[PDB]
Amino acid sequence: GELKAIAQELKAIAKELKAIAWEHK
Amino acid sequence: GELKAIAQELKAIAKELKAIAWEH
Amino acid sequence: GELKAIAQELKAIAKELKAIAWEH
Amino acid sequence: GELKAIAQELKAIAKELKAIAWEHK
Repeated sequence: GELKAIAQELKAIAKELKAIAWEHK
Repeated sequence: GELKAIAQELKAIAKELKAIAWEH
Repeated sequence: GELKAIAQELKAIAKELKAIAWEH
Repeated sequence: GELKAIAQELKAIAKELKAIAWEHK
């Protein structure tokens, strides 16, 4: 449970970092 | 640039944590 | 702003993973 | 071992995100 939830959270963070990278372009 | 590399690393880490979760 | 909030979250996650590592 | 190494890596990532946040200021 916990490690799968953390894994999903890291993917959510990764998606947001790509959004910020684009905003930064 | 670096933010997209960090994002790719975090996706790779997510994959590894799912594997560890099953072990556990 | 958001990058510093994400950094704080990642430090919190790091703390939790250390706890899980001991369990396992 | 592995989860402690990942934890250290997430702290390393967090430090770099703060560096990028500052560069963005």
